[PDB]
Parts: sequence; structure tokens; C-alpha cells
Amino acid sequence: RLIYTAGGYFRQSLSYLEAYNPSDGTWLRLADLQVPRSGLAGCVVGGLLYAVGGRNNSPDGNTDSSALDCYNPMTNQWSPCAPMSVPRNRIGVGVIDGHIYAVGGSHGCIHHNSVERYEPERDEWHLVAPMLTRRIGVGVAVLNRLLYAVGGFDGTNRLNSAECYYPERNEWRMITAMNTIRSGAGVCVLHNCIYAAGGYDGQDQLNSVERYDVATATWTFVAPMKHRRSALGITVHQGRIYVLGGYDGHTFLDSVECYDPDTDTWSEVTRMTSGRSGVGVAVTMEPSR
Repeated sequence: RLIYTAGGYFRQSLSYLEAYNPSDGTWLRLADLQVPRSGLAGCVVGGLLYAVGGRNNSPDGNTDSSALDCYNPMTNQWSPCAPMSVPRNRIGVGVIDGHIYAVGGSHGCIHHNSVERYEPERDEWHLVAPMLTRRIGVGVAVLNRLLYAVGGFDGTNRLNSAECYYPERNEWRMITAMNTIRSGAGVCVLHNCIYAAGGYDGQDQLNSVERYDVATATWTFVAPMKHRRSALGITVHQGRIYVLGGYDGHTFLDSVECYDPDTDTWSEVTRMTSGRSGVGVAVTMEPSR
């Protein structure tokens, strides 16, 4: 299994799909996305990689994207899927029961609180209950088949609140807020905790990391990253967290850091082939040759 990064931003939105091998350190260059996009999210269902939402910032135009596209590592080919009901730049997504939930994001000046669910076996999207909060640059994770939306920006204020979606009640409930306001943080599940790493609080890019224990409904700050960063990508591979790129207020980072939960330590393990922010990241089997 490899860490795949899709899209991103450096001066303009990007079409790169590259896959990192934590063992042998290589970055594999794979088929370009059909459209350059930044602010998208990535996920894997079955063994297929999905690129969801985002925005195409190009020298000739700037369009948010409702697109859903699917990458098959066995063919090294992208195929479109049915699109979401609206464009969603700076989206978060999570997977429950083999279905993809698309959460928040922006379309122009619209800041979504809406949420919709994709069923791959029908290739179709349906709207679900909207969040309590409009959230762009929202971090999303799934724990025990409940869907969490963490932080973001509501168009006026950046957020430390978090809320939780119950699929079978079709309702959102506020949970305990994070210690730190964060939009564009990296949010993932590791072991049985929700991690929120980095992001932006409206004054500084952040290197802090905190984690939510559902048993105690509390957020605790752990080992902070080496490099402050907003709009980073994040994923879990073999029991460790990987954060990719982002923006530190000056530079589009190529740094990749890795969190070992057993030692509560971060280390820099590689650099992307070029710095970028706003990627979609996810883990799936290695391609065929």
C-alpha cells in the first residue's frame, strides 16, 4: 500500500497524482487528474481512490468543482463519477459503510453547511441533514461509524467547534470543542482517537496537534509537528499519521512529517517532488506495471 496525493496548489491548481512508498522512499508519478484541482479531499472505497470537490485556479479562470473522480491503481486510469449537488472548494469527506460523505466547503461566496452522501454501487449522490455550522476548510473523520466535522471557517469566524453526524438518525450534534481554533487543519482517525493537526486560526499557521477521545469526550494536545502548516493533507498508513505539504504563511511546503503514536514523536520522512497545499490524500494498494 502507498500514500497517494492528488491535486494541490502552487501558483495554480495542480493535476499531479503521485504515490509515496514509506518503505523504499520513492514517489511514483501516475495518471494526471482530468482537471487541475486544489482544496479537494481524497478517500478510498473498495480499493479505488476518489478525488472529491475542490477548485480549479488556473491562469485563465477560477471555478469551484462539484466533481467526483475515481482512480483505479490496477489500470492507472481515472474515470468520472456523478457529481455532487453543488461545488465544494475546501471540502472534507469521510467514508461510512462504503459510502462517501461530502461535508461543507465553499462555492464562490456560499459557505456550505450542507452534506451529501455518495453510493458507489449506484453512482449516485443524495443530500443528508445539514451541519449545525457552515464550515469551509473543515476536517472530517469517521469513528465507529459516526462522522465528525472539526473546525473550519464559517465565512466570518474560524472555528474550534466540532460536531458529530449519526447516519441512522440523520442528525448532527455538537460535541466538545477543540482547544484551538483551526481552519484547514488535517483531521484523521488513528487507533481510536480523532487527530487534528495544524491549520490556521486567523493569525498564525499552527504546528499544534490535539486528539479526541470519545470515551472521555475530551481533546488533549500531544506532540506538535515540526513545521506549522495550513491546508495540509493527512492520512494514516500502518499505524502512523503522515502530513503532506501545506502553507506556512510564506512557502508552499514539500515537507512530509510522520507521527509515531507509540513514542508521541514527529519526524520528517520525505519531501514531495514539489511543494503544494490543498491536496487530497489517501492510502491504497500499489499500482500495476
